[PDB]
Amino acid sequence: DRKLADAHDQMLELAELLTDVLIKNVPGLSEKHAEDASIYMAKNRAVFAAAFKNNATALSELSE
Amino acid sequence: VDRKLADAHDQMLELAELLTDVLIKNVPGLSEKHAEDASIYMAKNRAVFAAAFKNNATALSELSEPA
Repeated sequence: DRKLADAHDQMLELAELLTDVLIKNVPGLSEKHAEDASIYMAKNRAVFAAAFKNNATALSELSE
Repeated sequence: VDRKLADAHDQMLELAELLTDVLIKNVPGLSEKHAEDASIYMAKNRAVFAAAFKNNATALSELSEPA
């Protein structure tokens, strides 16, 4: 419920900071694409966290 | 000492490469060049991104302004 709504708040907040750093640092990248990419990663944060921390092959766990 | 900096830079690349691949497969309309660029950037700041994703989004504040 409310407990689940703040789940998303977390995810959304990260996505938003992310969209910024990317806009700032990838020349030519549109805002929309930056948003889409950030939401995708933020939505998948624990897998990315594990990838960034120790090893890339934790990206395996991404489902598609 | 420097072999470790060699191993780390390699791991940077291997990460940037897998990131590029997951991004072009998952963000429709994202170009290869842009996925590449953003992947290298994150990979070069992997410790700040790991902290961002692990808990506080706010650690991305520690990324300096673009050169």
